[PDB]
Amino acid sequence: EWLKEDYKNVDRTLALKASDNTPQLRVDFMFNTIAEKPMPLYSTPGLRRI
Amino acid sequence: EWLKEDYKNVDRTLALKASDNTPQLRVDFMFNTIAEKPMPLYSTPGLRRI
Repeated sequence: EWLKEDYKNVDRTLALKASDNTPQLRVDFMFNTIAEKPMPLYSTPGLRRI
Repeated sequence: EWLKEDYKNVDRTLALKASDNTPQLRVDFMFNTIAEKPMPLYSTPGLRRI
């Protein structure tokens, strides 16, 4: 329990506290992936083999 | 009947006769063929055309 990080030490430096249920952080994440996958370029109905 | 080959002339030279139902010959045949055939390389189920 002692070894875990503590959000209350940062919390006394904030104008709006998390003890007041204001989240300490607001983050925007943008992911860009290039995936080379074992799929056809477009998946169009109809089969090559019967 | 006379013109046919006769196994009995060879047979008197053999330690175990064919008249005793010992075959005169025991042969091992090994065949290696390269066949170029009008078949697909592997025959895998499913058809190209419907």
